[PDB]
Amino acid sequence: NEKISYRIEGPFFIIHLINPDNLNALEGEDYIYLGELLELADRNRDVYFTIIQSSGRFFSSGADFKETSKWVSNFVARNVYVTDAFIKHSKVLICCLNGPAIGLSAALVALCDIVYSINDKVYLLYPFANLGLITEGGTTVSLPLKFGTNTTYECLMFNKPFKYDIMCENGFISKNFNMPSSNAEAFNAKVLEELREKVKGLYLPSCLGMKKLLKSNHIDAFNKANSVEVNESLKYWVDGEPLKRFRQ
Amino acid sequence: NEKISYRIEGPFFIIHLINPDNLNALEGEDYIYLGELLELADRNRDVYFTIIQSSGRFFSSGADFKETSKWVSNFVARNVYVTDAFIKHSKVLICCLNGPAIGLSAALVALCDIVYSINDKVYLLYPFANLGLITEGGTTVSLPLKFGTNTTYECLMFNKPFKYDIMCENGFISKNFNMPSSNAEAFNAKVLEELREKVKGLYLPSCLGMKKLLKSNHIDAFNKANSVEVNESLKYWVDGEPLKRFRQ
Amino acid sequence: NEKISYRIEGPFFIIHLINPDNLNALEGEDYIYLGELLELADRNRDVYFTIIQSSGRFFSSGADFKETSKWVSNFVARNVYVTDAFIKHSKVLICCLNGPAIGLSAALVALCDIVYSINDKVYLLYPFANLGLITEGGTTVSLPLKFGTNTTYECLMFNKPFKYDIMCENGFISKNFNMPSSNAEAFNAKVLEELREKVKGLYLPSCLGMKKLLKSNHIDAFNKANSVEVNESLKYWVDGEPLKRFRQ
Amino acid sequence: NEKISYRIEGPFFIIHLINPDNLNALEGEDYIYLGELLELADRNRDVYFTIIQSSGRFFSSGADFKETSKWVSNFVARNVYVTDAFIKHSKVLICCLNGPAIGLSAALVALCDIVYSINDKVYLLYPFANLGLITEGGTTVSLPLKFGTNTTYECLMFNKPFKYDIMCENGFISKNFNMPSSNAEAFNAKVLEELREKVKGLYLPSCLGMKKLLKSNHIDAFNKANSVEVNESLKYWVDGEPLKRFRQ
Amino acid sequence: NEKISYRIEGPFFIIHLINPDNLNALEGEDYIYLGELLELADRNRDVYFTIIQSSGRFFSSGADFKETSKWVSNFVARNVYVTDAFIKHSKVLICCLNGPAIGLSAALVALCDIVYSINDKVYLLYPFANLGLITEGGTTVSLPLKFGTNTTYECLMFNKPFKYDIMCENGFISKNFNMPSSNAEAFNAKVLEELREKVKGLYLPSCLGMKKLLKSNHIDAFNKANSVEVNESLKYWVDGEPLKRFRQ
Amino acid sequence: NEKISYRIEGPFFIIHLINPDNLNALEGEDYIYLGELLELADRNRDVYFTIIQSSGRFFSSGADFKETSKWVSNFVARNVYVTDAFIKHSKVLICCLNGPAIGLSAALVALCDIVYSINDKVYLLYPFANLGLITEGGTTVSLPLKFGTNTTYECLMFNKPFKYDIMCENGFISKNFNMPSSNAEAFNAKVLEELREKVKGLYLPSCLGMKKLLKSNHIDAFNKANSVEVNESLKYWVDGEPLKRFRQ
Repeated sequence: NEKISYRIEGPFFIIHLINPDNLNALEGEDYIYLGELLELADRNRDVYFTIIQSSGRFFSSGADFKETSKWVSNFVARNVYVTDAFIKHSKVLICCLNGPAIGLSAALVALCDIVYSINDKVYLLYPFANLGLITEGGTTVSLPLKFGTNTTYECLMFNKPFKYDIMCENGFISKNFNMPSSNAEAFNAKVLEELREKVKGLYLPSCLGMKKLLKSNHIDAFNKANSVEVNESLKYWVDGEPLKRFRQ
Repeated sequence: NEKISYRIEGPFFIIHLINPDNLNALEGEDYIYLGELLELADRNRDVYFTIIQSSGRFFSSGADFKETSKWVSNFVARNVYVTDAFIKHSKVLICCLNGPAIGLSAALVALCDIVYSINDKVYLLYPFANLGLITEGGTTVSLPLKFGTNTTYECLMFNKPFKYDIMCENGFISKNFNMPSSNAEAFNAKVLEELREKVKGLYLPSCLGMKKLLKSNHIDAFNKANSVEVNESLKYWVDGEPLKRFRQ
Repeated sequence: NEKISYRIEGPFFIIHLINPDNLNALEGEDYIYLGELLELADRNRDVYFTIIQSSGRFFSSGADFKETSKWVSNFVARNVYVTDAFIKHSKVLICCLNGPAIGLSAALVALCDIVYSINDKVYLLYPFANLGLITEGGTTVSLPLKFGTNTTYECLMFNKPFKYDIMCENGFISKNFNMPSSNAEAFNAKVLEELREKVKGLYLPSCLGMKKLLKSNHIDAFNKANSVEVNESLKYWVDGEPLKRFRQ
Repeated sequence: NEKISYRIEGPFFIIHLINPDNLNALEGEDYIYLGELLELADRNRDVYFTIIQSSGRFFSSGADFKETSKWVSNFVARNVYVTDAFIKHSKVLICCLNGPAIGLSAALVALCDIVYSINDKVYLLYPFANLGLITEGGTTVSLPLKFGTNTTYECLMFNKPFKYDIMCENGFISKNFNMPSSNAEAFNAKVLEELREKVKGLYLPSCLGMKKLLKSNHIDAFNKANSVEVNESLKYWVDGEPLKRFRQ
Repeated sequence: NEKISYRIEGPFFIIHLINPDNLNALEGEDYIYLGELLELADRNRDVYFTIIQSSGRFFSSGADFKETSKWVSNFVARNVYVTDAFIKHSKVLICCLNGPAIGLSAALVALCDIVYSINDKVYLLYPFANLGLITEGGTTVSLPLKFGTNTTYECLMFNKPFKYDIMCENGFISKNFNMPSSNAEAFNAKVLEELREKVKGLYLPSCLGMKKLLKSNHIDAFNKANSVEVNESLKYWVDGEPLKRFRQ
Repeated sequence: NEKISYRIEGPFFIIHLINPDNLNALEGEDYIYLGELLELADRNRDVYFTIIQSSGRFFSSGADFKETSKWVSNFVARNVYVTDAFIKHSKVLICCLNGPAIGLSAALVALCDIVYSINDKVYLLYPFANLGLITEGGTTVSLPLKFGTNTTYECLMFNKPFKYDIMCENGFISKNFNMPSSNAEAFNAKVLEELREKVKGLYLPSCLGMKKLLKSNHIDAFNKANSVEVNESLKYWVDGEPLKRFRQ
């Protein structure tokens, strides 16, 4: 994979989206590859934190679109697989949001444990109602969990973004670094610099043990949502609305 | 019914409380009639949104009070029936709060998916402790859900209002229109004007499909709360405190 | 017990931590004694509210540390017993936070129904990662419940405090009294003065009936967390990290 | 109460239905009194077993029937109260079935932990379909639990008895004493004689501790069934079929 | 449809498999049609019982088998749809087993409320292990429910039939009519004759109300099993074993 | 380990208790070793079935008994560990019961998927009430599951065996081989001979996939029971009754 790299640095397994010209739009194979990277981090006994970083002005613009058209099975299969990988990951997942995230990639940002923002222009957009689709990526559970049920209905029902002010009002962002959007590279490195200082002295297996207990609060709900989001969308695909709108 | 009207406008089924002289206080039969209206909206395949609007300076002052006194069975039966109608409604429920809401009618505002406020003087009051009663209308679940558990205890235990500032601090209000309280009529129409613009372009069945999945997060808890609130209150009624206080 | 007193005043059972020179650090026996006091309040049919108050500049600095070293069984047994007492208490629990609370005593502050703060310097610290331990005191559930899941991960994973600003942003504090930290005594009395005015007129059994229904939302999760936090920590103790760090 | 006596004998609290001329038919007040007896046994720290015994040829023929007709509230309230008493009882409940049991009293036989039969003519009958009613006494859960789901549908749907052969095929009866039906008195005493021999040597608190864990398998289902059976029947009563049939 | 007829007779909606030459083997469209018939019975306010009857010596031999081979999606979609129809049916489902039932059709026999057998040669066979498949039709839940967990493992793991003796030992069969296998027609009519006599006198809405409460014991488990059986099989199909074995 | 051997034969991982002179009584270390063997079988991708076989006239007489007396922690820790290993095992567990099994080893027989008996003299005994203890090994759930709730109370409350006739009446035994008790060796080999014939032709991964779905019916209940049995017993140990009785 050329759009995504990774490396390990002490207890940190770092994943980097490096396709800024295309606003880190991702195809099915990029979402599989992201899931396999989380599997590799999850099985590395030296890794304690899995940091997701991107590049350019967008974190990611979401799915990249270019009866063989039954090609929606590999689409649906790639969404489930990468969602399930984020849900079950046992290492502390940290998103460095260097700009907006849209669709599935915004769904994965909502599954990370901790989120840092480059500046106040970040936003998350879930345009399901505009694509003739329904919740995906576990957002049925993660959005009301992290932004509250009334705010989630306003955004999802009317295809409106979860903006910075909403994200701060809910504690979704742990720290805003207030850096220009023209340098994700420097924001990425300053998050890693603060992280290296904050882990000093700590017993790192305690982070994983607390995460394991923390995750048991909503883990069944998340696995259930992953399966019913997919079950429920099938008729939307059979009707064909998404296909038309996806041709746009 | 003379206190409540309704009409349909494209995908919007609009319900209007139109008894401003009495601060849209409602009797048992008005709460049944409200439940039947939601049933009619729920079965209309053209309706996607059910908008609740009122009139005057109050959204509603709550229940209107004027062994045949075993008249508390029709009271308890009307609360359950209208709560159950809000809980199971499948269309997007939107409250236009044109002023304060008290009691059962404040419980129903907390069951809507989205809430807009006329101005910063709105408040929700649940004076159960002052009437010798306990939670009703599903507020056992909806209040800690939408306002947080510590804030819910402060308000409920001490008969204190959930005011505007608390509502905004929790994202309970999606938009404050900042209009005078002397014209609910203009606020009602401006909410409908914004709604007509926000649905343009959207695939409306996607709104209902996301709501169906969203509602499965807490639907069992809500149905359970509706039944145990009623079970639990019966001894309060047998003791007779509410009867005395309701005579006041 | 010399470090903790109690008294009853109308419907209020008042518990007072009175060891300000040692920052109300508590040993195992002080945590048992606190649990027994809650049992006494819980069985007193005249008590409706259980108020916890402290003294000095700290609410409490947490556990006081001075194969008989299998002394961690009485440690683990005292944490479970006092957590279980806070979880199942049927009277309205109110914490008067006169300064910071750390560890188990910060876990118990998060189990109270209502919390008042002396001033904006209060904070809650859970330094599990720094002691080679994991969540305790039901904080697996109470922290994400009251502060949100992303904020809880930032604080717990990196041994960072839940400060005043975070507490207000989540409605954790019902009222800040903005008094100097040199007089907890006057803050304690002004909370009791406001409480005596707010209960006037109310039907006090309604407070307990609403609390009983309110508590059934998360009571199983809390009991489960109390048991799995303890189950899960045992290997941390068998490995011996906490023992070393506790020697510091 | 003249129809029911009780006594304590070592670890055994013995309850005896002593109205053989009327086939131990019970009224609402007899079912309350039975519930209060179980409360007395449950709070006696010397009792470990609660033995229910009757007299004559029937264990019990069920409910004794002789807008004040809203007399069905005390009916429904007495069924719930005595069912809830059997469900939550913490001592080992043992039924000595000296003949057939019908209706609510057959529902209570199905809530005992252990059942002995006088001879092969015993049967349990639940004639809900013949009275225009639905399951009661927790039989929604206890019948499929103890007799299997297909057999429960045959009996309940067609108002057919659960006979001895069905009871033995499911292990419902621990021992048949094969005594004439003209002497319940001797069967009652021989059950007590065997019981006194079987408890010898045993650690009696172990019986209660195993029962507490055993009961947590279905206790929520039983409490839920008690509440929804009652909720669901209300419309049957509002329609008036049972009233007519109960006049027969 | 030529392989399946139906008719209504008082409160009985009768469905009849009438393809004895082919041992009432069914294709996908026959399983859809069976589901639609149950929908028609379920919405008929005069029907209280839905009786399933067949013809000839077999009740049914199961699925009839004669990248377009992605034809397994319509296969999987037809199994889910007809299972879901049996699970949610609100009328009393009664199977008249006139001979053996194999596969999906044996799964549907295990979802009926009541089962009558023509004679002791009936058996149910679930040859999942022999087709490279896993449980289907809700048999993950219905088999351990109705035959016990150890017996279910013996049969399923080793592709062995649930025979008559096993069915009687578990109360799966309510009545064996002991008629020759050369006349299903007479057995069908004698079941209907007994049914007409057993409903006399009964309040038929009481049958449906008891079924509604009875079904809430395992309805979530059944819906869950229907969805995870399908989710889990997909990799068996991707591997291709079933395809090979289905070519046999 | 000298008391237990194992070997692999095609898809069968065979475990053999080979201490007939001591009636295959087991110590803590033998129960750990049994758990580790199940781990080895569980991770072997060639094994599909885990067969447990013993020797002599008893399958096993249970635990072998010969403040350091706080030796009950290693006792309790060994019971949990080996129970958890049986609960989570993913391969088909088959017990060859060559005679009676008592205590923990009888608890493990009740956790196997399939059980074969040498002859009609086998029995299972759980003498918790006679040792001043409570349910262990997951028997809180497995006994009512496999023998029914009333029969379980008779046996457990009165320290009476689950005998062959009770085992057959519940389908607990899939096949009785009716061989003398003086040759377990020949019974062991004839079970393996039948097993080798029954797996022929089958798709072996289908056995594991059906087991995975089958086990999700009660797996949470089993894990919960393992943890609360242990939590609940601790006070029995603190009181000291078991210690006294274990000295006997």
